[PDB]
Amino acid sequence: HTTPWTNPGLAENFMNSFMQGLSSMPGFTASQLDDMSTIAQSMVQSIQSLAAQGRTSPNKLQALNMAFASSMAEIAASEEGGGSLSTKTSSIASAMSNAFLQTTGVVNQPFINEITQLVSMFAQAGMND
Amino acid sequence: HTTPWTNPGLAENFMNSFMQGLSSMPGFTASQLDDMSTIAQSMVQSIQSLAAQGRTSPNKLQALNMAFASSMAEIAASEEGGGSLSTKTSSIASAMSNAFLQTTGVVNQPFINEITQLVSMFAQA
Repeated sequence: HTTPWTNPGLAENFMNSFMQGLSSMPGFTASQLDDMSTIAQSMVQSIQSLAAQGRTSPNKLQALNMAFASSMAEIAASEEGGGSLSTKTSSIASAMSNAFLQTTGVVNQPFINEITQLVSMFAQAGMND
Repeated sequence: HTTPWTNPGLAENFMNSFMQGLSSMPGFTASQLDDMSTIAQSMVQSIQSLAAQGRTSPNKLQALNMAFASSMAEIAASEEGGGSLSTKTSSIASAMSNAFLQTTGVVNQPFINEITQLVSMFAQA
C-alpha cells in the first residue's frame, strides 16, 4: 500500500506529477493552470518545511494531499471559462491517475472518486460572500 | 478585501481562530489536535509567503480556505478515536462558526454546512 502519503518525497512527487500531466490536458485556461501551479508549489514547499523538522506522518500527509486535491477541485469548479465542467472533471481524474502511475506506480481509485465528487459538490455549492 | 476569501491577513486570522476554538471542543485526541494544528500552521505560513510575493487573489484564497477546511474534515473522518463522528462534526462546525465571528463577524452558514457534508463524504469513502 504505497501511496502519496507514505512519505514526503512521494507526496511532493505526486503533486508535481499531477500538475505536469494536467497542463497537457483539455478544459483549462492558462490562468487557471497558473493558479493551480501556484497552489501546488506552495503545498510542496509546506511539505518540504515540515519534512525538514521531522513533522510529517502518514495522517498529516494524507490530510495535506486532500488539501491539495480539494484546492484543485475548487479552482476547477469556481473559475469560469476554458471548457465544460465534465471536461475539467475528466482531466483532473486523468491527471491524478497518471500522477499515481508516475510516482507510486499504483492508482488509488477511491481517492480519484473522492476528488471528482468534490468538483461537483463545489460547483453546486460555490463560494460567495 | 473584507473577508478571509479576499484578504490574506483575514484568511490567516480565520485559520488561527478556528484552531483556538477547536482546542476547547470535544471529540479529538491530543494527537489529532496536533495533526490539525500542524496543518493549520502550515496553511497560514503558505498564505503569508504568497501574500509577501503578491501571489494571492480572491480565487486563490478561496481555493486555499477550502483546502484548509477539507483537510480538517479529512482528519475528522479518517482518524479513529477520541469521540464519535457526530461529536467531531459538531466541534468542527462550532469552531468554524467562531472563526467567522472572530474575523468578519458574519457566519457563512452554507460554507459551514458544506464542510459538515465533507466530513460525512470522507467518512463514507
